[PDB]
Amino acid sequence: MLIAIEGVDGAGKRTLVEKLSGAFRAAGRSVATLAFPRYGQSVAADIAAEALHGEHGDLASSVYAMATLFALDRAGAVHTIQGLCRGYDVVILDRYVASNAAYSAARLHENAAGKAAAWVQRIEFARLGLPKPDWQVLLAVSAELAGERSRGRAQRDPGRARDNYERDAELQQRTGAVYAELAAQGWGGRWLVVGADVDPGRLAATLA
Amino acid sequence: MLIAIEGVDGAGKRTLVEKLSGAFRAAGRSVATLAFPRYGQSVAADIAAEALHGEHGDLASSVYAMATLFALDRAGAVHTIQGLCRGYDVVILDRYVASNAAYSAARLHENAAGKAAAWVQRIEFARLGLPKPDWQVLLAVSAELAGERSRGRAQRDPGRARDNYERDAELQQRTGAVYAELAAQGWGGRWLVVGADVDPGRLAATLA
Ligand SMILES: Cc1cn([C@H]2C[C@H](O)[C@@H](COP(=O)(O)OP(=O)(O)O)O2)c(=O)[nH]c1=O
Ligand SMILES: Cc1cn([C@H]2C[C@H](O)[C@@H](COP(=O)(O)OP(=O)(O)O)O2)c(=O)[nH]c1=O
Ligand SMILES: [Mg+2]
Ligand SMILES: [Mg+2]
Repeated sequence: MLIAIEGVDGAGKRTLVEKLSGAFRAAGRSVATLAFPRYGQSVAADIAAEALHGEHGDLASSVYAMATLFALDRAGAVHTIQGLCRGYDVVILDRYVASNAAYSAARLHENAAGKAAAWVQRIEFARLGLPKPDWQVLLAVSAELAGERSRGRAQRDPGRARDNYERDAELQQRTGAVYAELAAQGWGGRWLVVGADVDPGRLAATLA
Repeated sequence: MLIAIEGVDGAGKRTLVEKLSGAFRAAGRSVATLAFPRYGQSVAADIAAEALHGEHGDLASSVYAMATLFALDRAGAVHTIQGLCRGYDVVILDRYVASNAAYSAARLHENAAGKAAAWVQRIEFARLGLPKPDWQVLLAVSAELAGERSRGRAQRDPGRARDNYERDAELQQRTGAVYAELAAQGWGGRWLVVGADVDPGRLAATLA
């Protein structure tokens, strides 16, 4: 079973992945996890992050260039994802294809039924062959709270300074809205919308 | 021995690669060839070409995004290039790293001592580990003649319509100028500047 955890920056995805993995293991299922971007394992991922931190000229100014880099990162992980799914009962991803649809649409002020989301579908699922997730869990959080979390992280960790997207409050808001739309239409597969107070035990029961 | 053939669009590079390979083989040396972009073998290469033909939103509008895609294409060919060099006496490339420096600098109206060329050096040779060529041969041709060749190709081949770069006469001119500068400074290694009337036999003798 392939599960992807989605949400804006500072929504609490990493923590949910930890809690969910614990819940699945408590139920006797083997679990494997993978997070995108795969910094260090993909040149595309590293360049993307660096661009969001002010490097690489005009790269970050292009919505499709950034989306392409994240897609190329996932493209290189197809084998890994396929291998993990045939080796573990559950594979949980911290961000997946929907992140690209949500952020790209939001940067262009488009909705989930727009051009960017459709492009992501065509490129990542059809062309690159990335498997569609059995479940996509949207960790919906107030834009204000998520932004506060991102800022707090930068304050206590010199290695966690915010990037161009995280510093854009309006972008984060629009991204949360597109995510809600993607979930409602079942973009890429079935979705579940949860809050910061979701019970890991029952969530795992719903997914497993 | 690693040799890269460089020059603007329609300079006659493909033909020179053929003639040069023939000359080397006539001298008893084994020869292998590779052309960049590696269309069909790299998702990055294909997306780059498609972007230059009007697809993928705002991707082509970013100079660094395009350069990154071509660099990612070559990155995936490192093993191949290394394998070919230890298996053949001569390895000839139709375009290599210098193409990225020349076109990127030209799109930004920079010279060979500019920011873009230095970025290409840092990213492709140092970071990605691409081997520096023993020789880089610049097939210098009049901007007018090269442009005429590109146009003629599109006229007789429906599968060879010109792209965004080829349609930009001024860009092609500036690119030729940056190439001349790169050769004069020995950017990335030793260069040889030849014309359309260069003798394949003697050129091979100089290189081999
Ligand atoms: C994985 C992914 C991330 N992004 C965005 C969301 C984030 O702002 C940013 C990087 O992802 P994120 O997981 O936030 O990484 P970091 O720890 O570096 O903050 O890029 C996309 O636009 N598309 C994608 O496919
Ligand atoms: C290989 C390469 C090409 N280019 C440019 C030169 C050409 O205009 C274009 C594509 O290369 P080209 O060899 O002309 O391919 P095609 O047969 O599709 O015309 O992109 C770069 O800017 N950087 C690179 O590294
Ligand atoms: Mg982030
Ligand atoms: Mg061309």
